[PDB]
Amino acid sequence: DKVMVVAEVRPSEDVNKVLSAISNFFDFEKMNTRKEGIIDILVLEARTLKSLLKFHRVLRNERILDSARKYLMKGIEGNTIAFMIHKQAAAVGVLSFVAIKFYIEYQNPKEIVDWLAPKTAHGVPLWDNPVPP
Amino acid sequence: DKVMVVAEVRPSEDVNKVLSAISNFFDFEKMNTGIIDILVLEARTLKSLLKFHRVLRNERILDSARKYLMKGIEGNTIAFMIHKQAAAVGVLSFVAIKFYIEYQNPKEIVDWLAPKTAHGVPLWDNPVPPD
Repeated sequence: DKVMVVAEVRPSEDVNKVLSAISNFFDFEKMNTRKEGIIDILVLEARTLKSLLKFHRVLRNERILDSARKYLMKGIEGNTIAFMIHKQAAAVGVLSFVAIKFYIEYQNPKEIVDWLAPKTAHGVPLWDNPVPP
Repeated sequence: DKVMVVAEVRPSEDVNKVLSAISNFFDFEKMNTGIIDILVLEARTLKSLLKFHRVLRNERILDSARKYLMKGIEGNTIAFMIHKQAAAVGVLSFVAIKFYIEYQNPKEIVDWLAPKTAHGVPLWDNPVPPD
């Protein structure tokens, strides 16, 4: 029941700018770094979906719930949801789906899509569920 | 007549790492700066490419450089690119880092930087072209 974000850091990149871009939407708890040549790979993890509260908030402040529901629904596979957001956009405080990789381990994935990406009527959320248990 | 290097600096990149990348092969005399920054570095003397000149010989890639440099000639300019990440780690690999050289006799630049070779050895060793 954890979330994991993976992102690369090339030699011209500043590991702290990548982590800071991710912090905009993810309050990670753990971090290990791995390599694939001259490229570092960040694997960030958190145990609770609460770690995605800032993600929940941005989808609303940006008014892109419509778009987020399709990307998230499409990203469901089994008991996991996987999606990607634009890295540079993220670096400037903007969330845009498409890189920063997100992986969510949860039994009822659908409850996650509805929690942060509800259907909308004229931009207004048709419902506002609490963070899934 | 000048040497100019242009490189992008994305929000996730460190301008210092990109400047260091270029520093491995070029010594700028001045620099200028959507959500992406464009770094423009330039020099007025060809001595600014002495590091480049040294690396092609040390790593013994003269043949490869001549090919890329010669084809890079258009009119009185020479245009070519090198790999950003490779350059960030000190490696010179020809293609995001763009080189633009203005000079009235471009082939001289090429023969200075990348002499034709026979059996892996430079057939000539010209001095840096004037200016």
